[PDB]
Amino acid sequence: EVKLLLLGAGESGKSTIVKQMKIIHEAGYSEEECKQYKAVVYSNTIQSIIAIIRAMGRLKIDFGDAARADDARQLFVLAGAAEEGFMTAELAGVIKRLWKDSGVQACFNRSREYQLNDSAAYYLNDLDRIAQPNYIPTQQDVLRTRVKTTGIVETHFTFKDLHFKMFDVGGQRSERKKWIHCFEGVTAIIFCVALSDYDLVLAEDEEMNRMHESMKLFDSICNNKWFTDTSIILFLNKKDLFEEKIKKSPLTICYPEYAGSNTYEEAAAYIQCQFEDLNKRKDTKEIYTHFTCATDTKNVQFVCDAVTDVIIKNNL
Ligand SMILES: Nc1nc2c(ncn2[C@@H]2O[C@H](COP(=O)(O)OP(=O)(O)OP(O)(O)=S)[C@@H](O)[C@H]2O)c(=O)[nH]1
Ligand SMILES: [Mg+2]
Repeated sequence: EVKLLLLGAGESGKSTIVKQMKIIHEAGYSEEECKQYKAVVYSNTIQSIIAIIRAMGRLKIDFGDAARADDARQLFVLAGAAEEGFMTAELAGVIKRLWKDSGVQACFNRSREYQLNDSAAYYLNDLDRIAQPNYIPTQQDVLRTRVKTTGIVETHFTFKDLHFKMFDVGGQRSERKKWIHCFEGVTAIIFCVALSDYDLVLAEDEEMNRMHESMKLFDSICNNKWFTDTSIILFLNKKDLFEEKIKKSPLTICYPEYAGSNTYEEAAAYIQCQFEDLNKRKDTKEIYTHFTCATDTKNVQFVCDAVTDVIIKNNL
């Protein structure tokens, strides 16, 4: 019996790690299970293009082509279907024309100035596939869905002759009061951090830098004496998004004193050191840090294989 608890701020990747355990250890999502995520995929897609369209109003960005204004009108006329798990060719055409517009793209590339699902581009770039008749979400489509977690999710799987119970909680501010309900009998905490959060602000609070929020939570959890004997695993997640972002968005937005280059290795290491330095007991408390892409099954499989070996050695 091994109890794993996933913790971290909102949208850090916790529930995506959960989905990966099903894919890796329990043979993935069945066809009926994938069909259940169809409405979620469509809902995320519609919400993402709408979120960009909303931002254009706030940021005063015009459509590149004036013909798009009528498409934008038709979007809201037809959007109701997607929410119910249906995607007509007509709605798909509207979204596709909107997504390709240079004004919409300009707004998309300023997404740090508002709140946009990380999977927006993933779904929007794949419209021809997901709009097809009898579309059934792939494992990756399922991995890419976003639903804010409320309450506590408990999942089971077997791995290396061990029976794992994995607990997942919401990370947004409204849900943090529920974390304590999960504090008993924890073998290991997997604390997830979105590396790409460094230039974002909280959905709950536009004045709070997302990564500063994550640091405060990690500081709180890592140094809590209740967890002295609980293995602390740190997943620096969304490394794929971070790799792309670091090229174009200065890390100094988050850490004014960062003097390294705009490249993956130096910046990733610097963030790791920022979190690890929050550990007030470096000689007596180890943090097991891994860089992850939670949507990437192979990456998660090898990482969690390494993590599991640590957990076995240190708690068994
Ligand atoms: N590209 C990419 N997307 C990721 C990665 N990790 C998670 N995501 C995506 O980010 C979104 C949020 O991840 P999710 O697992 O729901 O966060 P959470 O920690 O559970 O969020 P919450 O329930 O506390 S609000 C999901 O759409 C998921 O597919 C990643 O490493 N790379
Ligand atoms: Mg979640």
